[PDB]
Amino acid sequence: WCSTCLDLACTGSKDCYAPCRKQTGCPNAKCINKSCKCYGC
Repeated sequence: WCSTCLDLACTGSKDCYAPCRKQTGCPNAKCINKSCKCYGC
């Protein structure tokens, strides 16, 4: 899990890549719904 994750509402998909990696294991995400949603992992 990423600790540096509060609300990255389109702070940058490439920015959320790291959090998403640290969250799911897969650094593939996009900011939608006002959140960086991961494509699953």
